Amino acid sequence: LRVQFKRMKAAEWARSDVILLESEIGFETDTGFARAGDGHNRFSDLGYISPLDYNLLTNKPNIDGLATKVETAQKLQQKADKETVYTKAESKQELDKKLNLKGGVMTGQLKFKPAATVAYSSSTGGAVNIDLSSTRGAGVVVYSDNDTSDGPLMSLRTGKETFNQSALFVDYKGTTNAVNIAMRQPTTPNFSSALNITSGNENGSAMQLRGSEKALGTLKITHENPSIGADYDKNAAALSIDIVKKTNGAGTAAQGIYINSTSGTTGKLLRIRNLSDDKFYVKSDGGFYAKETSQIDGNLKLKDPTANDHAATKAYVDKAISELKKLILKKH
Amino acid sequence: LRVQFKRMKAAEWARSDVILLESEIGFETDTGFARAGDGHNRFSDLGYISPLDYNLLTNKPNIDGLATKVETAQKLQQKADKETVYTKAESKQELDKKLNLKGGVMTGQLKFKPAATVAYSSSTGGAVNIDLSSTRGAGVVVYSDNDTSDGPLMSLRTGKETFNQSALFVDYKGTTNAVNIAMRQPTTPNFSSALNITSGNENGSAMQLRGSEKALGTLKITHENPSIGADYDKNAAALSIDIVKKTNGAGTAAQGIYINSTSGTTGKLLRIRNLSDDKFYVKSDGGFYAKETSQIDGNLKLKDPTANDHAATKAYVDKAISELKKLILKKH
Amino acid sequence: LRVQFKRMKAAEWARSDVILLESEIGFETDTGFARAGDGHNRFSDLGYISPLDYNLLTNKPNIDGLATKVETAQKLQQKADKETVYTKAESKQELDKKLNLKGGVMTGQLKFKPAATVAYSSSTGGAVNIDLSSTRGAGVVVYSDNDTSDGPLMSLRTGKETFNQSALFVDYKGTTNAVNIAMRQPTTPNFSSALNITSGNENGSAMQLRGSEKALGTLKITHENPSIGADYDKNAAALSIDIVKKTNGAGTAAQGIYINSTSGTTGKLLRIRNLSDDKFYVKSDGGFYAKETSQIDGNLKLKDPTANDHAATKAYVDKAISELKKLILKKH
Repeated sequence: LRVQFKRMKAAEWARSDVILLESEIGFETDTGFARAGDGHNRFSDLGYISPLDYNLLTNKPNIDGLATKVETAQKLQQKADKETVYTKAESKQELDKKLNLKGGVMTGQLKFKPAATVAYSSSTGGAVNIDLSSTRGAGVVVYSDNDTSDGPLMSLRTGKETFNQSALFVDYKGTTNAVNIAMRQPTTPNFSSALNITSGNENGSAMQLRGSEKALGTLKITHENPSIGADYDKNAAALSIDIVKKTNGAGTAAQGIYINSTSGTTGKLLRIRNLSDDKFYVKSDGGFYAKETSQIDGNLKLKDPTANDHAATKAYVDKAISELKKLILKKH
Repeated sequence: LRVQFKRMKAAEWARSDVILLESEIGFETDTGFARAGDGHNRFSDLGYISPLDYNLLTNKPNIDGLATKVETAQKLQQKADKETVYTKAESKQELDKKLNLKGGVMTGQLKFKPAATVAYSSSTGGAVNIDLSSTRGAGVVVYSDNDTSDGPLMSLRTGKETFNQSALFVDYKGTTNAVNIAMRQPTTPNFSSALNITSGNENGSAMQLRGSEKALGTLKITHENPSIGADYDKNAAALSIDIVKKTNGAGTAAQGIYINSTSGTTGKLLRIRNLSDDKFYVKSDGGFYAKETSQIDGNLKLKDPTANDHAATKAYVDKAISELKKLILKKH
Repeated sequence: LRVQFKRMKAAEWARSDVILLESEIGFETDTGFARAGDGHNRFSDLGYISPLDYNLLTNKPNIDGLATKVETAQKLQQKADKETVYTKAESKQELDKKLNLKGGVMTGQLKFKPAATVAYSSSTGGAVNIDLSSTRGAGVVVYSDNDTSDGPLMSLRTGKETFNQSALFVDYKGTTNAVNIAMRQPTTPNFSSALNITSGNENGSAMQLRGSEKALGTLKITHENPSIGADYDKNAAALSIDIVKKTNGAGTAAQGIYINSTSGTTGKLLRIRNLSDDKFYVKSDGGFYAKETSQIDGNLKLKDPTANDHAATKAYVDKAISELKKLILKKH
């Protein structure tokens, strides 16, 4: 027996009315595939003589080891897109433009414009607040070795005439000078001062000074010859006063020096010395002393003399000449 | 020949003791599948007449093109979770609250509390250090056009009586004024000064001033009539001094003006002029000059005269009256 | 019929020259697989009697639901690597070292070194610019309750003799003092001042002061006894002047006090009072007044008397003695 089977092209089977017997093999000549009958279905409705089931295969791949599009997408969704995020380097880039609290160098203007909680009072107020209580450095060090400039090192301005606080307040406790101004010896000379003050306020002194020294001056001024030449500073003075009219004014009645004791002093009110030797003075009682010959381009009104060293008045000379003239008239 | 094969349900085969001959086909009526004998194994242990091997299939999918769960997880693990990272926008958000070194506007308090390396000495110390050596702007510009306030523009306080540095130090080289205070003409008048100083320190002058002017005053004061009215400032003065007791004190012996030359001057110690014409002065020798008639509500003690323009003493008048009285007594 | 088929090992078939008839089954004894002839091809070139096509399988897996290596890689490439990005925490870390514009505490030096656009002029210049126009706090509050230190609270230095701006400029409008210095009562005494100024500038006054007070002093000084003891301050003075030579200098000709009216004043040029009672004064015309007995350790040159209270000259006494001597010589 060399057995052959009912056979024809797949597509020919497809429209054959032939019913294969149960288990009778039919062969598709162009595919080489077989099918067996079930006694009823036409060929195209039988299945193949052998399994076509993925789950009956051998050497299946590891399908469950594989990532699903869904699962992957869920996981990718938790990750940050490059686009929406700064790189470490772009981060340093930006942070390096920012001032460390630990310190740094400004190259531009630091403006302050306080919104103001209360902005406090005392040693916890101020837009800039510096406490050096645990340290040995300066607070604010401003300097310039530039040749010329358009602005000062520090400027304090108040705009409104009602302004009811100081521009600069110094409350000092310590052992050296509260405020110290050195204007050291020019090479190229200035026609100006270490401290210069102008006030146009007619109801207050330009400068007020109170002290309570045991044995010193409230203000001590010293002039020092700038030269070794004995008489070079001959037009200088420790204190110079001028008394002037207003521009286009009619003149002035202001006094030069006014000295008073509102509570009364027993001290010399004006005392003038050279080489620490009294030369002239006004005693607390307004009497005066002078050490050398003096001159008045005028007369002197004074009281009649009683002591021998008293200056004689004209009245006194005249009466003594007149007494002598009478007494001597003993032509009788 | 229409061939049929030993056949029965799969499950019936499953417990059949029938051994198919080698290559003899047996058919599973309910699955339509065939198996061939090997001459020994029962049906359930033969395999199907045709291959069930994934690797013999055609039109396999691209299994190796597919991502494995493991591989994907490795790669996802290198990526940043959204949660642990700032967005660009949240990054700008935070950086915009930080001060650019290039400049910016503070709206709150900048406190300093130095930890202090040494905090230096000179022009590289200070919590705030400003160098304007290459520029034409001011250093610290503080101003206020507010109507009233609770605090000054600048405040310097030192708390401890041992404190051995200044509150403000000015070391000036230049061609204009080191320190300049303008208190310009009030519309609403203040009863106060451009500069006001009080000291309760009994062992030091409230203010000390040294200069070495060739032809100027160490301190120059000018009073200017505030009015065009010739005599409006009649109670004003360039310099006003008061000398007072302590509250509930017994009084005072302080002098008004004290002038000395510790090294001896040949200059006039006090010189008083009007319209630049000497009117009164005390010479270096304590002698005085006065230009007009003067008055003493008292006597004057002086030396006997020798020149004709010398004031006569009482001694001198008396002796001349007495000499005349003797001489004339030639009643003999 | 129990049918058996031409059969032999796969590998034996592989090199058999046997041509199976069309649809004649041949069996591979070691694999259990069948093939059917096509009437021409050798065994090894027939295919199996049943389909080996992935696309004809049942229970296929969801291959298209699976992620491809390519697709996954594309998506991973848009995500940020952990390595190239800061964590939220590392971000806070860095930002917390930066100064909030809203405020913060510096612990190190803030240097300024302006690059300078123009650095302005007026109330919009300065490396540090503070405007308190809408607020009630101080601007710059510098203080120290430390015991001793190496640096002052504030320091202003200018290096170049050409420097053509001030160290400190105060432009004040308001109702209290522009600048106020309090050096309150020491427990441990300093040998120093509230304000101390030295200038070595021979061409400008160390301090200049101008005011225009209606009824006050341009400078008002008050000395206050520091003790209740009437005469404790007996060596004190409101104003103390010294006039000194240069070290190794030949001496000095500087004046003590110089008073002038460049425009001419009708006021008393020097006026000295005690308990507000005139005691001594120099009138605008250089004449003087004194209230008590005075002394000159010398002579007084003055004009011949004309009134009775005028001091007599020697000339005048002498002429009256001489007139009496003549007149009385009527021995004829």
